[PDB]
Amino acid sequence: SSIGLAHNVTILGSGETTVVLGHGYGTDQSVWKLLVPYLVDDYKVLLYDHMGAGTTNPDYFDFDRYSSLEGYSYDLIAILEEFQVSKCIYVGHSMSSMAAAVASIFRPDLFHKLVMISPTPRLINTEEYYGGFEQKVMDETLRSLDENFKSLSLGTAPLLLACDLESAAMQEYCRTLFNMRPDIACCITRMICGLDLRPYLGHVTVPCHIIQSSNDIMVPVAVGEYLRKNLGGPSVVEVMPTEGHLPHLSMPEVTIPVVLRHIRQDI
Ligand SMILES: [Mg+2]
Ligand SMILES: [Mg+2]
Repeated sequence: SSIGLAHNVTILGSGETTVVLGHGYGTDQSVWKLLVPYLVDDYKVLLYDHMGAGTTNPDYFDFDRYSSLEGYSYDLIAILEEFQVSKCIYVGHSMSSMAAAVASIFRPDLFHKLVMISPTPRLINTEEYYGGFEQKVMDETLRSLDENFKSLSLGTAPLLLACDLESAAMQEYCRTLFNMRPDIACCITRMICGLDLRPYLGHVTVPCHIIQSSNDIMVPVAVGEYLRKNLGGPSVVEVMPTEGHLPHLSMPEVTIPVVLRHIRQDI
């Protein structure tokens, strides 16, 4: 399988229903290592690495394909078809779940529901939409980017994860963050910050479980309610007693039981 190897696909567990696990920026499928053992006896589990992750071949990273989020959506579709999966339960962190939302638009037959950890359709504020970052504030960061990539990559990590440099979560996050090729991570960073999925949320019809931290510098709690009001299908919002943008990594004791509930229960 050329597509399975390029994305380091792993298949665990068994069952009529498949849980697909998609990771966020700067991580890979190993971020799910504490959730997977609670799924394998009741579901088949599919794990894949998004293109551009440190565990994938840099040469495969097409800068135009992955300058728009649906480039990732098409990869997900190709993986699901290759491994004979339909009507899956997709669990995704951050733009991975947004890539699966758009994937569900193209191929509703591939998704039974979406469990979304810290999703946002747009980071930039406008006159009606508070994404958490003013245009001027975001612009004077992206110009920094490759000239000061190390400082931005690591310097924003403690605020993003909301945990210490000595913590295991920060250590594990930086382990995978530091393996990305800088020009790939700048391209992906520039796509996420420039993303505006708001015009298309009404065409997402698959049920969506929106899981949030009560304090996420990247996702204001109102962004979750915005998603819920603008998705075209059913949705539920759960704001966890967590902080940081990667609560499945930094606070698994709270987050994993929440994720399992939304995996097991339908809206
Ligand atoms: Mg071959
Ligand atoms: Mg992300």
